[PDB]
Amino acid sequence: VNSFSGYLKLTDNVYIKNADIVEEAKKVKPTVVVNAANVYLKHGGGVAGALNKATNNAMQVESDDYIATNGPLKVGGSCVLSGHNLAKHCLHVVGPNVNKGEDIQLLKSAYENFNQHEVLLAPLLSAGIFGADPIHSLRVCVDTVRTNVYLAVFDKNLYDKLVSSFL
Ligand SMILES: Cc1c[nH]c2ncnc(NC[C@]3(O)CC[C@H](O)CC3)c12
Ligand SMILES: [Cl-]
Repeated sequence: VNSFSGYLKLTDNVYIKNADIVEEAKKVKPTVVVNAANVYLKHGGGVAGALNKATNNAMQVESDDYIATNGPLKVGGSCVLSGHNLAKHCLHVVGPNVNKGEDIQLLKSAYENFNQHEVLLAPLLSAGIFGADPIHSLRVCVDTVRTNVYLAVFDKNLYDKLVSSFL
């Protein structure tokens, strides 16, 4: 039993809710919140910009030190950093950004990072400003993640389309 509330159960392990991931994290304080990161951990917009804003830019400060030490992530890769005031940890995961020409096949590799964590709060990878089809992202999530994932979908209209089209 966990404290996630109001989710629709899609499969044995995948759950979904119309919610602002920032407000969800603040309420649940999950062990792991997933950020829709880029390889430079520049948290400018989309989910990343919103999460970072909620940390008063502390996520960005920590991220800049991480990059200065380690260099950029790989597309499809991840790193674990602090969750600041939102969660114990933040798993920064880089899905392919279609608006940069990146290979959508890397979306499965991106979701594989979730399997290193027993429970996660997460957005759909590569959705929104990363330009992928969210119906496709949800399908890859369900077919790749085996751990317990609670998906927050900000757009109510999109949430209804994902549910009604889910196979
Ligand atoms: C940007 C943002 C702020 N807070 C959030 N909380 C959860 N997801 C988010 N973004 C991606 C998406 O969920 C996928 C599909 C739709 O195009 C739009 C919403 C955000
Ligand atoms: Cl977005």
